[PDB]
Amino acid sequence: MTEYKLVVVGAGGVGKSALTIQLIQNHFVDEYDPTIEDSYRKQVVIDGETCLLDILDTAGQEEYSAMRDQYMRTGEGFLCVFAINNTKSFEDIHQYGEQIKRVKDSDDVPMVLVGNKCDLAARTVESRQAQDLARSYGIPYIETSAKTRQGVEDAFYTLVREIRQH
Ligand SMILES: Nc1nc2c(ncn2[C@@H]2O[C@H](COP(=O)(O)OP(=O)(O)NP(=O)(O)O)[C@@H](O)[C@H]2O)c(=O)[nH]1
Ligand SMILES: [Ca+2]
Ligand SMILES: [Mg+2]
Ligand SMILES: [Mg+2]
Repeated sequence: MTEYKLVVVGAGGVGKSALTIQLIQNHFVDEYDPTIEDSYRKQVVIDGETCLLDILDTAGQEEYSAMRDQYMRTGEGFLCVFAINNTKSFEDIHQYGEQIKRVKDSDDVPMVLVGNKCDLAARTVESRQAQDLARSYGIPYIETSAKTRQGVEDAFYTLVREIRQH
C-alpha cells in the first residue's frame, strides 16, 4: 500500500483546513480556527490503487513561518492554496513556491495550485491569472469550494497523480 505525504500550504484563511476536512471527513467547517499544524490519514482508492493519504494541514498565520522549513522537507507533494476572493493570498503563493523550491533544492516538486472558495462571487483572482502562474510552474491549476465540495477530491487526487509522474 503506497503512502502519499501531502502538505497543504498557503496564506491564512484561504481554506486549507476546510478543504482537508471536506476530503477526509465530508463536512464543511464554517468557523475559522487558525491552524498550528494538524495531520490526517485516510485509506482511499485512486485509479484502482489502494493507498494511504497522509495529509499535513499547515499554518497560514505568519506567526508559525518558522515551522515551514520542517514540513517542506518531509512532504512529497504540496497543495498550494489561495482564495479567489483574496488577491494578496494569490500574490503570497510565490513565497510558498519559492520556499518549497529552495528547501527541496528542486524546480521539480510535485505541486498543484488551488484556487479555493469558487462558490463566492467577489472574485479578484481571475482563472486565467492563476492558469498563468501554474503554467510557469509546470503544474495544474484547479478551482475548489470546500463549502460545496466542488473540485475537492479532484484537487487532492490530482496531486497524487502529480507525485506519480515523479
Ligand atoms: N465560502 C467559503 N468559505 C470557505 C471556503 N473554505 C474555507 N472557507 C471559510 O474560510 C474561513 C477560513 O477557513 P480555514 O479552512 O480555517 O482556513 P485556513 O487556510 O485553514 N486558515 P489557517 O491558515 O489560519 O489555518 C472559515 O470561515 C471557512 O468556513 C470555501 O470554499 N468557501
Ligand atoms: Ca459545518
Ligand atoms: Mg487551517
Ligand atoms: Mg484584477
